[PDB]
Amino acid sequence: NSGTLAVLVHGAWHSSLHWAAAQRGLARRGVASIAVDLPGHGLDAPVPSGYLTAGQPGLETEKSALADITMDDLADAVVDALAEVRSRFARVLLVAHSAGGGPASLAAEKAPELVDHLVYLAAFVPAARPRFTDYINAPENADVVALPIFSDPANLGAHRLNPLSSDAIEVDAIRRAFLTDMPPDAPEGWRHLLHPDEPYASLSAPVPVTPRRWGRIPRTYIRLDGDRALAPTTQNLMIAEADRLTPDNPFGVRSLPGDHSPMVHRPGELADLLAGI
Amino acid sequence: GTLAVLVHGAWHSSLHWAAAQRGLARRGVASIAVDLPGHGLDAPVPSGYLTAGQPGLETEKSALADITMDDLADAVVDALAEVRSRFARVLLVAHSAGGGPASLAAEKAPELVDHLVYLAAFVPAARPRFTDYINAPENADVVALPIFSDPANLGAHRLNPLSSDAIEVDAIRRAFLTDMPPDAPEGWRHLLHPDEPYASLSAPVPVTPRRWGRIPRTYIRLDGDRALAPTTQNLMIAEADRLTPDNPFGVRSLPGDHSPMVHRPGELADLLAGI
Repeated sequence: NSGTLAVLVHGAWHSSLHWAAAQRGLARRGVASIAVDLPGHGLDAPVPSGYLTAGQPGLETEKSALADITMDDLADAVVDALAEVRSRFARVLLVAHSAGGGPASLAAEKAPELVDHLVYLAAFVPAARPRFTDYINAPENADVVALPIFSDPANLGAHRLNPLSSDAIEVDAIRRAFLTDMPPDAPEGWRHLLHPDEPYASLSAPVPVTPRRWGRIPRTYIRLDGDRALAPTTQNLMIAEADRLTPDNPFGVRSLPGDHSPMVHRPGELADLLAGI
Repeated sequence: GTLAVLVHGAWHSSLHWAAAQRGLARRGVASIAVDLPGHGLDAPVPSGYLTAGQPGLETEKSALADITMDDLADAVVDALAEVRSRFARVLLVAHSAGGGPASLAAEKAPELVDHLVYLAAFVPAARPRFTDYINAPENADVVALPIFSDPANLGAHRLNPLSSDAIEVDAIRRAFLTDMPPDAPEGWRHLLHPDEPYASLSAPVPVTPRRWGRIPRTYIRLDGDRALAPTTQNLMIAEADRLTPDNPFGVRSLPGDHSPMVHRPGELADLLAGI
């Protein structure tokens, strides 16, 4: 693991900060790691003009500043990060979580030489269906906790969530979807560490990958069996459908118990898993 | 085989190092960022912090009231102990109030640090409390932070970047992010934490010249700092060097504001990689 680097790509509404504890776990095994902040996430992220204002005026109608972000912009940010570290490490592992699988996969398609192994952590695999919504709305995913995404995401230019809502039922839906295994008396800092706007392209734009570029990279899926945001059945569906398109290079399959956020609630064993890939 | 362990400052978290971490990887320097107790995803919020009008924010006792300076330092030691056998060279980089816990951690376990970097950070060698330097005459020129009154009774030094008073919010911006472009996004406002543990700025940090004082160390002064005066940074350097005449500070510099890992992450990473 002396020359292995894990490039971590966060999921929708999250950022690089959610990987922090898992990065500590990886270092404990001598695995260096960096976390990419996709456009619209991290310290650079915007918020709607009323998101931090009492009453939250205009939140349901204001157009998002992320409306013009394309799927290629998200992938090219991953390509840029992979390109900056390629000459420094012999083995580069691309680790994507949830919606990050789109941009990570397209980056591996654009530049397969920059990626030595793909790791999908309950993430979107665009091999068989190019849009994440193609799986989110599939019958296998009907039993997940329905996220309170704002109506008409195409017009806002983003899939909008409101963890700062005064509606405790609304906030509790986000809580149960992402952080199901959270202790009953846990701190509430996570509420203002999420970003409200996820670019429309992230969940709704097609991600075209081919079996002769993306499909030849060694890859592993990590299924989260207690996932209430993306059903384990949907995760198995993505593994089976993608494998049928690359029969000579099938998915490696690992498994963890618990909710959609093992980097938060199981960072130690997630790092141990990643170091074993 | 070099690992940089990054300790954030007050009201911040590991998140703010992200751009500098990517810059360090460019140069082949691995890095992790520690989240001190009460920061990051572990951070609590007052019950009214996210409520319209923020009721009770001025009086509610903090959940961080019982965190001691030893708790903050022991978290740094625990992080340093996990990576010691995996890297030949461990750089402990502290920013601002992070210098307190990082220095006490280095004093508790000197074999876990090969070099200390103080990035406009508190150096407790000559004065054990950060307020000994914050309230020094050399620091009178900083942008006054709108910290809530009576931090001892609250159990925290409280900041309110979510305040409806634009002047209050702008004072936080002018102190930490003076060089912010004119039309920058607002995300930074909700990525700060309101409560900094009372011990962070007020508790004494005891280090000795034969433990902490023997570790190679560097200070990175920020010349356009409006949160911690550059004069205060030079004073900390000089006063600390008198107590360790055999091991004086290495002194480097960066222009710009108090947040170089936000506004100058490239040159900051070039500096750290060259240490």
